[PDB]
Amino acid sequence: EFVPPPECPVFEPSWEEFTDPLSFIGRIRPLAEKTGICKIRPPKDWQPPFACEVKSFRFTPRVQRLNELEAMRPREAFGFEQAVREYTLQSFGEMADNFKSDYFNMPVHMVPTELVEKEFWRLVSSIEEDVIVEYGADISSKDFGSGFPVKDGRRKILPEEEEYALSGWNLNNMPVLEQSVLAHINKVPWLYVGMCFSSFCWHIEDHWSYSINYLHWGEPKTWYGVPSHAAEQLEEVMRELAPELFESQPDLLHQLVTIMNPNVLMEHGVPVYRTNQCAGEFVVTFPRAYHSGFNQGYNFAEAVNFCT
Ligand SMILES: O=C(O)c1ccnc2cc([C@@H](OCC3CCC(F)(F)CC3)c3ccccc3Cl)[nH]c12
Ligand SMILES: [Mn+2]
Repeated sequence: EFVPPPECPVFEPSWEEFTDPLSFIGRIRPLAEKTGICKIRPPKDWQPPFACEVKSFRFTPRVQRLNELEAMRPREAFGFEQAVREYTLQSFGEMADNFKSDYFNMPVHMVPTELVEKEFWRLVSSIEEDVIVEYGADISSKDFGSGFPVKDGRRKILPEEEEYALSGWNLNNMPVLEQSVLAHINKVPWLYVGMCFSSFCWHIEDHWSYSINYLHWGEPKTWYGVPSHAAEQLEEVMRELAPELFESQPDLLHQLVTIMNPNVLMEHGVPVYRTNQCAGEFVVTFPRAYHSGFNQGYNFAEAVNFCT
């Protein structure tokens, strides 16, 4: 069965340390950059309201066949394996909980995180079982608003919520402009509505950028991370073991479909760290830190790349 990687570092900054995100990330860097990813729990009283326009929030999630790589005799009428469905936030969550509770035959919050993890990686490599889920991924915060309150005049902000619209940990307030000469001669957060087994495969950010990720609410998001000093070793393991049909593809295109069990990387000398990102917690990925993961259940996340 799947062997869980060691836990990545978790930081619980004081109110004084929480005053500056870039300053705090710079101070934890000597440890966190050696693990690729880290988790940051804000102070207990720091609780931002959910500011998405929930009434009109509608989306068509992408279909994810967990064993699509392992399944590579073509199936009859391949390409039409799933009917397309549009959801609201409510109807997607009702579908999400029904799937997980039917799959494990128990209430969604009673399923151990270790069990969903072991089942996810078994299904990914299983040919005898075709599990298909949906992921509301890469939803632009410009469509229905950010999960954080923002002072843009498009939605009401209560006085007790103004501190969160101005907070440096509001992902809409992270610095995103990279310095360059072209910037003298010449990005918003993305949203992720997850369900059980919805996943994102191994990748690094464009320009080897940092990324910060916040889980607004819902069941945990399980992460795996690799430190940047082992980036070449992971890419070598990919070249050796990933499907040879995709071997010559550029990294940007390869990264779309590169799922790999973390135990395979660990067996080949790649250090891997895990964490369960719970509601209200941050996850920071450092430059060129390969990361991947899946969702334990119905949740809502927001992510953006930032510059230092
Ligand atoms: O789902 C999450 O919580 C989550 C957390 C952290 N990182 C990611 C990345 C993604 C998606 O990739 C978006 C692009 C953006 C442009 C890029 F940065 F150049 C590459 C990645 C994706 C990647 C493969 C398979 C499914 C999905 Cl949805 N989801 C993430
Ligand atoms: Mn990412």
